Amino acid sequence: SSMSYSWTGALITPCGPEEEKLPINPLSNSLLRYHNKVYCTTSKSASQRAKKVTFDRTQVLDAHYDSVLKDIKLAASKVSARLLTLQQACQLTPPHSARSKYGFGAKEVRSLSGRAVNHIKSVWKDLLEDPQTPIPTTIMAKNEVFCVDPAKGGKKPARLIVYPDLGVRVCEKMALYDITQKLPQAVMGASYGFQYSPAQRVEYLLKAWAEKKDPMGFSYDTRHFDSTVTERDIRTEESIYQACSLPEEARTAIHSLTERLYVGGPMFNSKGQTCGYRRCRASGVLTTSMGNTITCYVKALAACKAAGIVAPTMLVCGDDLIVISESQGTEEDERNLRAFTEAMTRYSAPPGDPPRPEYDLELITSCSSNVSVALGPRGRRRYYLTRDPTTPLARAAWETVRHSPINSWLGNIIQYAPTIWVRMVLMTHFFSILMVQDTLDQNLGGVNPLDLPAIIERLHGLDAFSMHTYSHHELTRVASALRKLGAPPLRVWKSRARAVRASLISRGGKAAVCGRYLFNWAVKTKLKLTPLPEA
RNA sequence: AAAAUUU
RNA sequence: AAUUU
Ligand SMILES: O=c1ccn([C@@H]2O[C@H](COP(=O)(O)OP(=O)(O)O)[C@@H](O)[C@H]2O)c(=O)[nH]1
Ligand SMILES: [Cl-]
Ligand SMILES: [Mn+2]
Ligand SMILES: [Mn+2]
Ligand SMILES: [Mn+2]
Repeated sequence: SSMSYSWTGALITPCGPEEEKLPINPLSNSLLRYHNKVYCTTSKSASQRAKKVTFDRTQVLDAHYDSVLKDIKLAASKVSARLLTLQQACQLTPPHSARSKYGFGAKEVRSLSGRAVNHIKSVWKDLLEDPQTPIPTTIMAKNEVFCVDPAKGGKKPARLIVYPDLGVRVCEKMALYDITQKLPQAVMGASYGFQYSPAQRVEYLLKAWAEKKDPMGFSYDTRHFDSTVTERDIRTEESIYQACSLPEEARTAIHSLTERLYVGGPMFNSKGQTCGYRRCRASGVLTTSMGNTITCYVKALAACKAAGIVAPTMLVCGDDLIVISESQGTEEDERNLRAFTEAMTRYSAPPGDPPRPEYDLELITSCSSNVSVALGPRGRRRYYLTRDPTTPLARAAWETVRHSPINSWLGNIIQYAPTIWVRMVLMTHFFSILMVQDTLDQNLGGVNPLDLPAIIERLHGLDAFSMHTYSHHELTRVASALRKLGAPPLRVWKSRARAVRASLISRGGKAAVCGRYLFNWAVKTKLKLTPLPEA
């Protein structure tokens, strides 16, 4: 019945023009050679994304959906949730949040400038008084960097972002923020994935696996999830929110937001033209993450029940999930997963790639990552989290006038410190760069290069400095990703590391600690690395 | 654009 | 600031 979008035919315009790489990338031209493969999704491509996400939905539910939905409300009603003062909501606005059409921005909101505060009052008033007038939204293309993949057609089209004015964003927070803090955890218990560290994800997955007599695992992701969310789904989202204890004022605000913003509305391009109208999720509203996660969880747990998945243990994160079950034999497991997929398709959550049962934990990817294993210092197995390095390395080579990638290097160094690709490739390059700039002291994104050993120890354990015998998959994928981006192969990084190491060590102080801990993989006669006072 | 995690 | 959805 319902179309996800309709389109005036107006363009989707740039929200301030999007930069190009330059003829020389001085920071990353020793990391990799193939800069032609590293691109940023543009608003030109937004047209192409639109064609792909505009489609007719035909939700069809059943006793399994209905039953799960029920149970989910009996959970919701254990939650009491309060309004947020206009001022508290203002304060949660991010520092660079896109300015309001009504002549103020985030500095003002966050500083409680009085003009902003009045306007926000008036907006919230209008929410309370008017429960139907569609609220206008701006549509825009997201800019993100990837490596071209000629297998999957060259360049991905830009994702679509659709969001209301800043005044409305604050009001959303007033009504719903507290819910976002309580509801998901309440409804989903241990399945609520955003509650966990990568280390907890990893132990959760291993505990789930260990608990089964004979475990089977799989993952699912919905294609264009936001466009698959139905008017009805959203209303059902509302109905889940209202199940909690609420100020009568929240309810009205919520109901109003739901009907005027969340189920749909007109879309305007950055130049003010009418662009289209929308009858699905606007990714950009405060409820995007909580909505996606909850809704995905309803459908999935219904679909498990439809398909006979035995003793399922879920982990949900937006439209991304993993179920670890008791295998019923491969012949049946295959059948049930076809069933799972049919059910999810009937609920309007169709998959990108149809899923497949797996019986080895390394072969399950979700949220662009997976668990792997290597051997630690004493020879014991150590499971950790990793991913294809393609995108991180691509992003590591995104240098423009407005943007430096050094922060990305650090970000990935920390989050993925135990990975063979961070330790051999990013660390080496990162350190090599700063030593030469002579800016080890320098703080980046408020972190200090010379703290890393500590920071890494606090986060991944001391084993992250002694891991070896990485898996075939992991070696294969890293080798292959470096080849793809024209980077030196690992043998070369072994050399560069050893140089960086000696150079770091000669400098003494915290530098030599970094040299000694971070790069012990590089040397033939290892060292006796001991815990670090700080972590 | 929003949230979560990391810091 | 980083990453993810
Ligand atoms: O930068 C992002 C990426 C994803 N999402 C939301 O998370 C959903 C699932 O993300 P995925 O990575 O699976 O992309 P999609 O399924 O939309 O193609 C999207 O549809 C969005 O609604 C978002 O709000 N912002
Ligand atoms: Cl060990
Ligand atoms: Mn998806
Ligand atoms: Mn209502
Ligand atoms: Mn996804």
